[PDB]
Amino acid sequence: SAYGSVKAYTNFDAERDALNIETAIKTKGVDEVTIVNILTNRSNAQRQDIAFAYQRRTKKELASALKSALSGHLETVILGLLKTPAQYDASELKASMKGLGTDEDSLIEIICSRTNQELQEINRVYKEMYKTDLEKDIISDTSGDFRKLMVALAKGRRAEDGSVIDYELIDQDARDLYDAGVKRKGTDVPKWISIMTERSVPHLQKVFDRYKSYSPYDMLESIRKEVKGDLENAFLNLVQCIQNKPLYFADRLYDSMKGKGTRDKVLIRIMVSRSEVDMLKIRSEFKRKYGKSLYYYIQQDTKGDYQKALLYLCGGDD
Ligand SMILES: [Ca+2]
Ligand SMILES: [Ca+2]
Repeated sequence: SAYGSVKAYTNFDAERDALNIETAIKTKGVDEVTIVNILTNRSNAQRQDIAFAYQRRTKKELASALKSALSGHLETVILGLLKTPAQYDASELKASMKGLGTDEDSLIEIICSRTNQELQEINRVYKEMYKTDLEKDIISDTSGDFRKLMVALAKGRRAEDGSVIDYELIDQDARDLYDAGVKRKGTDVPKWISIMTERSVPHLQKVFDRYKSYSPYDMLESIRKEVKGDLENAFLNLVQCIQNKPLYFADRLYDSMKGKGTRDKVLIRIMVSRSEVDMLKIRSEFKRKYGKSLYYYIQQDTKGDYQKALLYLCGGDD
């Protein structure tokens, strides 16, 4: 993707990077800025190479030494940046299901936003890591139609974005979602789940637009009237991700910062997991909607080497 904010380092020397990181870790009080300076400016692939080189000579896992050396929010950023995308998501997903007190917000964010390709690797990696399938763990922590929705999405088997646009199916899908929701008493949720999980994203974009032709309310408002709870939250997030994924993340970023304090879990995860996907488009949507940059809000809400790390993931003012 040409829309990430963290690009590969041109002058990449994987051994110099490991050596310098060890020097920085060992020194008194820890040289965080150097640790940050390197990793936030190396691609994930490049951090894998820094990782391999570093273990080849310290006897230690880079992640372990860093988990030791660093603390607080900055620890969370750095250890998340070290994992591959597939591994980072698998572990956030596992933490969302943690205990009985489920973090529906995080589960929803990831499952709703990840592509077929990403979920192929996410499902794979989750098994090797936790010795259970992702689907099994989702079934265990969620129920009702919320579970059905979450499970179907996690299979990552959306139709691929075809060559031919199927306008007949776009129109029928729009009526079907009308007929299953605002037209009828209550809701036919499995029609919603089927349509919204199986069709290509470019297709559903056109469906939700054509849906405005049949329904007094757009899809987002229709969801709000038809359902509630996790199910409603899931659908709302999903329709946002389909319509404008970058805006979706921009809005979640705004939300994590707009009020008192910071929702650091959401902020850190968005900045880490989207840095090499669409952070540029996220930054662009953010600035357009909110009049000020992402960079600026991060700066107001966070401090220290934590703040510097995040700003580097952001990659520019505006
Ligand atoms: Ca209804
Ligand atoms: Ca704030």
